[PDB]
Amino acid sequence: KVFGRCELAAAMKRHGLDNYRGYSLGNWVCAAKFESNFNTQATNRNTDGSTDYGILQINSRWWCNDGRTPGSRNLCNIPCSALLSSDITASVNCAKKIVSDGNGMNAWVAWRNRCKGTDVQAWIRGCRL
Ligand SMILES: [Cl-]
Ligand SMILES: [Cl-]
Ligand SMILES: [Cl-]
Ligand SMILES: [Cl-]
Ligand SMILES: [Cl-]
Ligand code: NA
Repeated sequence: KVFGRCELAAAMKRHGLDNYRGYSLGNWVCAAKFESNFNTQATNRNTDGSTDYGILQINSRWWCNDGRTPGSRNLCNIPCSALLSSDITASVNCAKKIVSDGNGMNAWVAWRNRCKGTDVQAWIRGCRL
């Protein structure tokens, strides 16, 4: 499913991402934009052989099991396929664990490079929330 901007903002808020670990809703929507273009079904292979899955491009090296990432962990205790659902619950739950890991949203390279320090509020402007 390809979410609308305000539609995703709303779903993220319902699942408790707004101001989660101090990251306003705009930061999350911005990350999703650059990670997946709001496409739940986005996948991308990393150089190291791991793969990134879903609207927030969660990496199989640490966070989910895909059965083909040597030496990896599954710290969210889920099959990576669950992260491709049109239901974002799994993705949000896993993101909460990631962003709590020590480095905050810097875990997402695209957030660091593209969202951090910018006018992230623009991402939720005009949304009924
Ligand atoms: Cl957009
Ligand atoms: Cl915001
Ligand atoms: Cl594996
Ligand atoms: Cl599994
Ligand atoms: Cl980047
Ligand atoms: Na894994």
